[PDB]
Parts: sequence; C-alpha cells; structure tokens
Amino acid sequence: MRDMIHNISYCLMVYGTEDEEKVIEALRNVIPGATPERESAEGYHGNPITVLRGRLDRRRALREFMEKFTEVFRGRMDELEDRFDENGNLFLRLDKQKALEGVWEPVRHGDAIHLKIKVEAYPAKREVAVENIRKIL
Ligand code: NI
Repeated sequence: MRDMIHNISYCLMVYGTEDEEKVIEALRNVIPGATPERESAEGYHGNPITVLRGRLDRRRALREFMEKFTEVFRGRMDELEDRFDENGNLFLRLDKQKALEGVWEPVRHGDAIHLKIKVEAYPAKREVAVENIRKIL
C-alpha cells in the first residue's frame, strides 16, 4: 500500500457576481464533499471576494481524488513536471468554469481552483515527488 498523497490544500474565490453554490458545485467536481472555510479577501483587481479554503486529509476523499487524478493525467506527466516545488508539493490549478462542467482543465493563471497537493515523498524533495507521481501516471 501507498499513501500517494498526504493531504490536499485547496483555495478558490467567489467574486461579487458569482453564485457561491455554483462555485462550490465546481469545487465538488474536483473534491466531492469538500466543505470549505469562508474568509473575506480581495481578489483580482482588488475586487472583494470570499475565499473558500480547506485542508483535506480524509482517506476516502484523498483516495477518490487520486482515482480521478490518475484518469485525468495518465500519460500527461509532462504537463505537471514543472508544477512541483522543492519540498514534495504539487501545485495544480484547474479552470473553475470547466470544473463546474465536470472537466479538469489545468491552467497557469486566471480564475482557478488552486490545489496544493502534498505528495508522499521521502526524502520530501522535488525529484522524489516527481518520480512517485510519474510512476502513478
Ligand atoms: Ni489587471
């Protein structure tokens, strides 16, 4: 058995014209059952937002996520390789509008669902994390 990932931190924003329920529906197409904490902040162009944040470590959610992550990113490792940090983490941003339609679309900038994925890796280093995910993909 492998843990694969230790936990997932997530962040996404709700702008003034957005329906928070649909934003959360989009998040739940990436992490079903996610129940984010709310906090008021400023987003793009200083627009007031609610930030929806969470740190998820529930085994059932992590495993379901890895199942979908694996289907999505099988043979697409070259799209992820540069998104790892020096500490084992994989940073993945997905298009929020696409998520609402049930599609995982990696993006680099813009309005996204931000995931900070703590990859099971020892030593907790970029190369180890990369190798581990590539093997999975
Ligand atoms: Ni601007």
